[PDB]
Amino acid sequence: MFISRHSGEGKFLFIDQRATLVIGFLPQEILGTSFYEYFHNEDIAALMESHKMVMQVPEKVTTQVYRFRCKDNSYIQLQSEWRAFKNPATSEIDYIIAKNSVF
Repeated sequence: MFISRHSGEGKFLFIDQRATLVIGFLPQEILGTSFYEYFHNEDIAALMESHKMVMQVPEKVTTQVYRFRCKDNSYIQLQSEWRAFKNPATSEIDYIIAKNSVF
């Protein structure tokens, strides 16, 4: 229910106009931080494995349902579809698109 985009390493580059209502953070508060700053302790290891897959394969990866820490330090449940796009001249990731469904 909201889109974000990230660097290859997970740094937030963009959140859409719907994100702040869901997660609390304004763009200026979250852009430039890693997605690893927000995952719940019990989900982060599995999410790192999803991120490793996204970096290696040029297909969509769907995460488990995980908990994401909002600005008020409570958690919401999300499920994300991630996909990375590589520059064909350098093999570096331009960005990862994230479709973040909210429960």
